[PDB]
Amino acid sequence: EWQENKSWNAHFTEHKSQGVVVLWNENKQQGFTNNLKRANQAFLPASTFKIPNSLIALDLGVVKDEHQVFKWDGQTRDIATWNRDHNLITAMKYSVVPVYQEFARQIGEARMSKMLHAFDYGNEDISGNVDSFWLDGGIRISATEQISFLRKLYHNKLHVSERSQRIVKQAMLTEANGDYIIRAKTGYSTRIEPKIGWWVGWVELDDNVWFFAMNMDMPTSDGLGLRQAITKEVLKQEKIIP
Amino acid sequence: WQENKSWNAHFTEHKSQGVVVLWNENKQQGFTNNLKRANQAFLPASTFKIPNSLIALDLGVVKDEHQVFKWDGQTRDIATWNRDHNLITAMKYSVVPVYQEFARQIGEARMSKMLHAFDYGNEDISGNVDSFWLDGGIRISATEQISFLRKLYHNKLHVSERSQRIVKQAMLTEANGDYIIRAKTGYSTRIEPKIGWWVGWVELDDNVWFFAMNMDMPTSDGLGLRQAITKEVLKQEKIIP
Ligand SMILES: *C(=O)N1C[C@H](NOS(=O)(=O)O)CC[C@H]1C(=O)NNC(C)=O
Ligand SMILES: *C(=O)N1C[C@H](NOS(=O)(=O)O)CC[C@H]1C(=O)NNC(C)=O
Ligand SMILES: [Cl-]
Ligand SMILES: [Co+2]
Ligand SMILES: [Co+2]
Ligand SMILES: [Co+2]
Ligand SMILES: [Co+2]
Ligand SMILES: [Co+2]
Ligand SMILES: [Co+2]
Repeated sequence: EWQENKSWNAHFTEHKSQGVVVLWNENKQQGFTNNLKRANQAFLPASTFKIPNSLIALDLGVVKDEHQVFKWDGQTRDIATWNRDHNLITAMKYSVVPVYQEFARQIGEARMSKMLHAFDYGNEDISGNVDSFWLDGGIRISATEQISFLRKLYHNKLHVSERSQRIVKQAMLTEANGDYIIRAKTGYSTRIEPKIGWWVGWVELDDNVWFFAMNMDMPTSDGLGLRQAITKEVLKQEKIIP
Repeated sequence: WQENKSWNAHFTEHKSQGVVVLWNENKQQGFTNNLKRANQAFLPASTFKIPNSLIALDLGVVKDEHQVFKWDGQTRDIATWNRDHNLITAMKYSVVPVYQEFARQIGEARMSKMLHAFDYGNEDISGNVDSFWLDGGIRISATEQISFLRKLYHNKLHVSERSQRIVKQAMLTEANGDYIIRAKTGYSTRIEPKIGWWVGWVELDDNVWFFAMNMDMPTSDGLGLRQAITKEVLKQEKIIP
């Protein structure tokens, strides 16, 4: 169940932006969003797919652990932080697509599909290239479906080892201080219209957890910081964070 | 351990005495402002919550980081203690009575065996089974803390990998786009000298720096200096911005 709260639209409008934030209060089992229809609109996950891809790679032993080093392939790419060696922690942090494309190739289509059905991940459709389907293939997931997935991960309820789930949650770590912890992943779907930015994850408090999933129209990269900025304004409006 | 006395400026600054120890994991090199004090062994006090958590999890005394340990209804001086807690919050607010109950359930024999496996300090649990790390015979130095923490970091202690991952989760203190700090504070008051502790590590993209500091702490007023002085050292060494 999602209650609509259109007052959050002011934070989009303020920033000349259009999109949706979806929040889920774990203790109360209640959801909230500014736009019910867009909350259920499915889009390409793009880099947010690094969450399930990580889980599958670890569960299958494609990735041994979070210290294993994936050597740069020597190809210079546009994002400078990609042109160096990575481990799982840094490949998540810097959203290093070619590292995850190598995982996908090794996982292979059969296991990939089986896993995404186990996860109930969006439309469970991996059609397209095994190495890019989540960037330009047939898979789609909505913000509310992201939340349903993330809740399973939070509770170690996905059909992969507990260990895999704990390592991915570690790798998702974004921010922590004395008030909250955020575990999350950004994304930016550019290859297929509409261009959209994602931020999905959760906020751990002492006594509750708030799951979130947002997406917004993103015609250029110059708005990418608004993913987190708008989300955090919403969280502050709702007194989830100071 | 190389000595770097220039870090004394940060203690002098704040009218303070103590020691910071750093270990550069990639280079396998350590640095401290005071070699003697780096190796002086003190009561661990609340820093004992690290091994105590590991042992409680490995033995199933704590099932997971969500299990709730209900307040025993006794009002204590630290308000945050007077409420239900889980492992995460018990660590955050350094809730001694929760960890005293763990220690009773663990028991003397298993606690001793585990502290030998960990090579923890002088491996001596003499005193009350639920207070020996506050006012019994156990002693650990800043350099011994680092040896212990390295083993934890690398999942090399003799408890399950899962126990180690959980405790490192529960140690999470600060994270941002520059670093992650996993650490535990302490304040040893019950038996002189009164000293504050901070032990842990800083994770970077490409290295880890382990730390352990202790300082004289005649009152609770100066407790913020544990982190503040450590961070001045880290900043001077270009480990954090
Ligand atoms: C993920 O959506 N990626 C990889 C990288 N992610 O950064 S994000 O997590 O801050 O959004 C850059 C955007 C996106 C991607 O690969 N974009 N380009 C292509 C050709 O798909
Ligand atoms: C730990 O050394 N404790 C518990 C609590 N710790 O907070 S800290 O981690 O900021 O240091 C307060 C101090 C200390 C302790 O229990 N002190 N007093 C007594 C009577 O044991
Ligand atoms: Cl963590
Ligand atoms: Co606003
Ligand atoms: Co299905
Ligand atoms: Co749970
Ligand atoms: Co200074
Ligand atoms: Co012995
Ligand atoms: Co001995």
